[PDB]
Amino acid sequence: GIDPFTMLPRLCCLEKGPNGYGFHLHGEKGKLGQYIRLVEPGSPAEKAGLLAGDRLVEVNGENVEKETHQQVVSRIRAALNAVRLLVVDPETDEQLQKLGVQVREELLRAQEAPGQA
Repeated sequence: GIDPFTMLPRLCCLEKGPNGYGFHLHGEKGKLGQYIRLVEPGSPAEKAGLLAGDRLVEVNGENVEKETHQQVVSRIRAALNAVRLLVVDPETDEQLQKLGVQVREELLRAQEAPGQA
């Protein structure tokens, strides 16, 4: 039997503290997405569940799957006191996308009957 879903994306809501959010975001050359480069131990970023390796899929509520470092930062600026980061394990993202499911948010919703229904 095949598992339709596995280790799905997570919208991580973290708050801006004395050191910002305590995470370093970078866009890998060759690729067209943003990834968690570093999580500063003791930051609210850890509390939200950010791990160095997760792919940034969405920011606050704006899709940044294919968006550039500058484009995401601009969306990050729209965070008043706290930012919502939608992230998923990079290997899983590609396989789940092959299933045609919108990893950005619809996946988190459609945990009830896999799909838009």
